[PDB]
Amino acid sequence: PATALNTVTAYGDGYIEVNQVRFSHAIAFAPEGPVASWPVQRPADITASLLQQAAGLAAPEVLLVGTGRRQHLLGPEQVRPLLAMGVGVEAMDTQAAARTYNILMAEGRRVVVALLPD
Repeated sequence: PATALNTVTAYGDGYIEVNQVRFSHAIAFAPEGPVASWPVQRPADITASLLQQAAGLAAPEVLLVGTGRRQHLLGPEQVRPLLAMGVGVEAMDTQAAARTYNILMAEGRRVVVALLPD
């Protein structure tokens, strides 16, 4: 029916609050579904394999990637498979990723977000 959507509630130094619950480990999620844990810890150990599993939960317009405190450029070997699927990815510091997610979500776009906290 009218399923409630996942919403980034607050952002903090060292945490993202989703649906009023704090997370201090990396997570990934779409508007619908659970807020899943994402096996990453440094923008350095981010792999296309990891990006696809995050996006792999529901085909999505954009995969937002929060690389933590500051933006971290993702390379061709990270991002190509996804484009190979017409999925566009955007890396940016985490507080912006979270905030950009709420927006893309509010205007009803098919969006997934992956975030490394702190």
